Amino acid sequence: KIEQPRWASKDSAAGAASTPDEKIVLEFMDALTSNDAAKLIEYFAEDTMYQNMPLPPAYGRDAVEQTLAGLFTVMSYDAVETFHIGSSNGLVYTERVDVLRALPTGKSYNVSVLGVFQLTEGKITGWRDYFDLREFEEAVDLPLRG
Amino acid sequence: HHHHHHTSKIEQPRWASKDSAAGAASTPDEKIVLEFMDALTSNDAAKLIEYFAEDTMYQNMPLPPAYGRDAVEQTLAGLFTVMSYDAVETFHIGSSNGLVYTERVDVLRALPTGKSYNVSVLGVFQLTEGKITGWRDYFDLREFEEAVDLPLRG
Ligand SMILES: [K+]
Ligand SMILES: [K+]
Ligand code: NI
Ligand code: NI
Repeated sequence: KIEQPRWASKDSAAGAASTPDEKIVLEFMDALTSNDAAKLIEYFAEDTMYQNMPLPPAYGRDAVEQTLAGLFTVMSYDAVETFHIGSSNGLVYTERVDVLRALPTGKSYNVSVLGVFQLTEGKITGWRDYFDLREFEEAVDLPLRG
Repeated sequence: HHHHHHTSKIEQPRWASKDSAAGAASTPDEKIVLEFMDALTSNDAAKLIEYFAEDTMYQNMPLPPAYGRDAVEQTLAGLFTVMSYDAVETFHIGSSNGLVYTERVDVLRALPTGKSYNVSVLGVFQLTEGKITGWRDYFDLREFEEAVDLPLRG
């Protein structure tokens, strides 16, 4: 389960994809729990990028896929609850909670995230997740930045 | 007391759609937010809280939320005690369903240390009747703290 924060909009539509791009992203999200870089990479354009901002950016489609793969080595998504999704000028935004589990220790933690996606022809030409890395490491005892 | 350590210039990221347009206010609420951003460099909580509704909240997600206008101002004012906005740059602004989104860079100075850092922020704003009923900034707190030696957590 994921209880929904008091501050989450009570507009019934703020959770639902409103546009094509948004449907995609929501699906991509749904596909994240596959924990499969090779599968996930599909949503991406050739000319793309990716970054969990506390960590370094990955440019180009195969870097992106490779970063994904390496992450999936120590951790796995158990759940993605997306509270708000919105869009303007070709970028899509998601406020969600990712339930991530750390493979080495088995502990999981509910990470508060706000991501931006850049799409071009339904192709993810960009993906950037903003969150606090430290409280995650501390929770599941899995360091990722020295 | 330490001298003021060298502000770092704001870089246009490889991914920041030049374009912009994409960084311009396309809607009324957006123009409001863009204006609120402008106000932040005033480092004046009194100026800022007048953008808020009574039913409102404020949270830097690595830090505790403030609910209610009264708690919001205490938070804002408290931050301005140890910290100061030198600049804010918004690459991407957008909006749907009553929420505005800003992908921006915050240039902050730690008052006690004189040191400066550029925080990569993605923040979301909820508005109502033209007033901020919610404000949440997402970023990594540790990389900021270490950069300028201002531990804030707890
Ligand atoms: K929506
Ligand atoms: K815009
Ligand atoms: Ni000292
Ligand atoms: Ni000094």
